[PDB]
Amino acid sequence: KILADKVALVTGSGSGIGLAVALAYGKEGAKVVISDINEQAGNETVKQIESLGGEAVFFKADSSSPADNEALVGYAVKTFGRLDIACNNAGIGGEAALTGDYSLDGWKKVIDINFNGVFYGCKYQIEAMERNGGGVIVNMASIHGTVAAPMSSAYTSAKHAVVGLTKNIGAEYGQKNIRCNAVGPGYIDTPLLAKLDKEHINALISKHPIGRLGKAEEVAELVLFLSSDKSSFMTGGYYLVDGGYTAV
Amino acid sequence: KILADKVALVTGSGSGIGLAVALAYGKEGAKVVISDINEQAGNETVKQIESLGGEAVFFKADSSSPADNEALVGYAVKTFGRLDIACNNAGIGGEAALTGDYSLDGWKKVIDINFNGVFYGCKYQIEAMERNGGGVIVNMASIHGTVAAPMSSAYTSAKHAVVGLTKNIGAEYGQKNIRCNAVGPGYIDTPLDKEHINALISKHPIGRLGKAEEVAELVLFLSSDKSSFMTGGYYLVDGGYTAV
Amino acid sequence: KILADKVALVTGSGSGIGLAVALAYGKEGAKVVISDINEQAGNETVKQIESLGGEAVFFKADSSSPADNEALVGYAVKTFGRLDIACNNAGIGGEAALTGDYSLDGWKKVIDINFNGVFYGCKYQIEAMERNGGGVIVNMASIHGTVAAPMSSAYTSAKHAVVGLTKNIGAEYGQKNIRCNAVGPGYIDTPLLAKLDKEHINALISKHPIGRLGKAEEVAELVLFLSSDKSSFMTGGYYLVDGGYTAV
Amino acid sequence: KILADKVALVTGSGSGIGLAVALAYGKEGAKVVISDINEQAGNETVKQIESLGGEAVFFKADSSSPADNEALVGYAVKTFGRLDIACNNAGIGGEAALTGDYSLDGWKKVIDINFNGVFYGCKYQIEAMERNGGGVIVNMASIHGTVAAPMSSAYTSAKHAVVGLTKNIGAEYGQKNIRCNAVGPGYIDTPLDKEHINALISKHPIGRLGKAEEVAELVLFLSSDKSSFMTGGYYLVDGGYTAV
Repeated sequence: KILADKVALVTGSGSGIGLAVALAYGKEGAKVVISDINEQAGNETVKQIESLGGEAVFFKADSSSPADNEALVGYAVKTFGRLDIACNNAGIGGEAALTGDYSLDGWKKVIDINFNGVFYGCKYQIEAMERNGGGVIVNMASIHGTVAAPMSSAYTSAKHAVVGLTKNIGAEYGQKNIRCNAVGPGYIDTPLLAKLDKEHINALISKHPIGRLGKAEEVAELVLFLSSDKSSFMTGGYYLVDGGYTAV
Repeated sequence: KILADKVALVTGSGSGIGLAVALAYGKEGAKVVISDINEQAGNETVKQIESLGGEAVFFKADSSSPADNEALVGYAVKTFGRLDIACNNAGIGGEAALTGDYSLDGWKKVIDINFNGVFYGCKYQIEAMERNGGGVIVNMASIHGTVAAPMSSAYTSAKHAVVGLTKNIGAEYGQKNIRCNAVGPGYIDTPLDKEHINALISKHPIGRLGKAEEVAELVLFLSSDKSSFMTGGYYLVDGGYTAV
Repeated sequence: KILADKVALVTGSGSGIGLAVALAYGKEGAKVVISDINEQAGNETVKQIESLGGEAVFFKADSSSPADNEALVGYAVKTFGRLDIACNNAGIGGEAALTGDYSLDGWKKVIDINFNGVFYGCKYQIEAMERNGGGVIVNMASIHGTVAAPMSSAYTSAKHAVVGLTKNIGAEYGQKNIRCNAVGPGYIDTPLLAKLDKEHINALISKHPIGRLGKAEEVAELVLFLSSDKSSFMTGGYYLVDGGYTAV
Repeated sequence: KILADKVALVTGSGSGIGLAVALAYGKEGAKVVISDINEQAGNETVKQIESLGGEAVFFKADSSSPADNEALVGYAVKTFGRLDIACNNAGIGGEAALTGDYSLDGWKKVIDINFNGVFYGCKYQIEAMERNGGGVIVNMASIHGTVAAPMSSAYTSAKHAVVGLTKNIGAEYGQKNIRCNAVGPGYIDTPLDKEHINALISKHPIGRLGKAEEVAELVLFLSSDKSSFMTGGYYLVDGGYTAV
């Protein structure tokens, strides 16, 4: 079990990628701290991890709140005694509008969850990791941390910002045994995306050279790698899992 | 004069790069709206432009405020009839602290000015430009839109965001005649350990810091018709800093 | 005239981008050395520059030959006394085939012209520039120095290589007053492209957010900027002129 | 074992990263074809894999030669029936010289091995993989696939080319079940001024050189089914070198 004896935190873990990451961490022997805004979805992730022989607890948190982030890390350390791994995954897509039409409130919402909340998580995670000898952070970015998503300027700007924060943490903590890397998924099959029409879906698929959407499990494999000791010389990096989207 | 009859706005144009940009715009025939949080500096830029025979007005604004950004553009269009060019330059360096030690208030201040404020500027600039058949935006980013600045995580994060916003605007408004590009300066001579200065210079293969005027030349090019096929791009002016 | 008293060299200047660059240099008061494989096309560029009040000479060269590159630079220095500016523009598109199907001879041809020939030009240009106090090189890359061109692996690989060579020269000669930058055009209207069918052309246009192909003149503006003293703090850089192609 | 029953080739697997990759492949159940210009080193890798209970054969090849690359793949398919995985690792550092001083022969040698030879490998690997329903390629690039290495222009140019080739293969064969990704190592401990060594280490924020085994772990991941949605990508393993 590649994460035996480690304590890992996953934000936004009630569904999608966050769920798959939590399951992967659980399967590899980490004690997992699940966090999400939705308690029923969070408790379900815990049940699923336990049913597969893992260990997990849930802590409700608004990832945009500094205080909630601090309390989440505090809860992990109280419950399991340390924090080794954090996957900063909580994120929203935001409204769709051209930049000039983008609402002020809708902008703020996306920036506060997708970017400021990642910083607040990192800040308090770092504090715990420095106390317990170091640790590993995986920030969830997106293809849109390097290429535009028309009608989604806030999302693109926020995910770019997560890449910059990542480089900064990796550079600053290189000799303090904290590694930090960012993952950039392409479009991944969600229920949301089933809600999208079928012409929008085919248009999305056409933009992936591999000729399909990704699965949450495939993103979680790369997160697991970057969370483990296998990636010991990797820090400050951005790693695409996009089916070739950004290669063209 | 390559910007003759164009109306141009520059935020944070009381000093440094923003001043150099405003002087470049003024010298090439634009009507220039100067904005800065500091009235004395801003008024001084106007005078220097006027002294060279250009046209310029000052409007005091806090670039972190949506309302001030909207009022700045509104003032440009009221004063001169239209908005053709905008350079989003206003920004702060912020506190120096490791990410884990970065204060909550200091983080918010840097993000609000350097990230959110550029968006608020772009938003209202775009709105005005679309009324007049289009325009050109230059966002001021930094080398730290692509590489780390240890002790300045908020600045680095915000400058990365500016690059992303730029890509989005350029991609979205390609067929609506609004171009948007970002400039990435290296370290520029502005008014500090000798050892710190020498460490900075050692990181620039060209072997010296840049001058504000050298940054402004690229901004000017990107603001003119000469750059007509360039949009959504990030353009370094860094003495080789990011090449190594 | 922003290039008054400068001596500039443009390879592949008999047509397209190379032609537009030569005209721009000529208009801005440079003494221009035109080089191309085709002498009628080269002499025509000279005539055009002269007709607009400029000064120019032609020297036939195979840009893939080290000896021809050395002789070209030698001719510039003999004719006009120095070399200040070089635009390395000679290039072929190559055959279209998947990588696994790409011919060995067709690979070699594209690598030798588009990449090795750029190095041979740079080498001999640098030698002259160091003698006359420094200089400025513009290497012509392409969008395909950063993103894939399916069916054109040799072209993509070569243009990537030109970007790396550029960074290397800029880094090495930073304190020796030689600047080197690369330009990355998107798809530009040529006669070739008129030869392409109309569905291929529309497909190309759809990949440019600006919603048209570029013009050779628009590429030449950026080359002119990067050749001039206006770009004095820019070196080792790659600068896109692609209508937004690489932004998405 | 995550590569059980897979057939894998590694060029330049007599030493350094290539050896570490071959050992990783062997330990995870692959049948491994070792290739190197040096028979003694290559045969030694085979023995170390065998000693661990893996399966491996050696084939001597000059990675700059199209014919040798074709014969290496042909040997893998003849020996084991198929080719599933290839790691293109063989490369040289080349002469140390400023671009303007770089010898014509030394330039050609580096480009032929580090650029052309990777293509010749990929070409024949692709051909074999398509016969057996697909496969996975990992090209070994370097940090110098994105940033300069002063005095090593040929190496930097070639490593950039490898990144480009990788993007192309990944984009072209997306629906043909061939994935291709590139790995970008920082400086790795291999058998030289102390001052030169300390200068190298100072350029890695992690504060040390990497180990070959740490590079091989990323290659292994990218060669396995775990990386099933990853293609056309460039993946750094650099202790933060390119982050600053």
